[PDB]
Amino acid sequence: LESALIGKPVPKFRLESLDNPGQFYQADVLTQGKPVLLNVWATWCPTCRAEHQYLNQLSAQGIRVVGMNYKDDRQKAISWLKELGNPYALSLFDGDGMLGLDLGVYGAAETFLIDGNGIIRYRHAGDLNPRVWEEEIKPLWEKYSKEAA
Repeated sequence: LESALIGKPVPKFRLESLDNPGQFYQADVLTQGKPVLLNVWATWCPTCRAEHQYLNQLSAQGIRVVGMNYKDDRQKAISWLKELGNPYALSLFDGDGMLGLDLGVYGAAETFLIDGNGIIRYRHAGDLNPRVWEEEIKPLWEKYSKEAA
């Protein structure tokens, strides 16, 4: 559904890396100077596995994706990435769902488009498929990719 975060900066946070125990990241990691997709997922989310293959494809095309493991189990999450492939430039462990709370997600299966300056530009509640990418996100991704080049 709608998001009140459109046009606003990413919420402050300090989360641990999923595959790098003890390494912590903050909102600055989402200000890469280039647009980035923030994908919320979990091993218990059916739509998440479905869309995973498509994420691998976009990632292989240069689309920068940051993964946010939501209220999940690190081992299952890591095992999941080792089996299906890892498309994420970085993986954050939102074990308590605190970042998810500030982001206002309705659950797993959610993607946010963030511009080079860390501003949330779009929120898609649902699985990411070619239709959604083509018609709804791609046009924005291209705009902010150019307005950063």
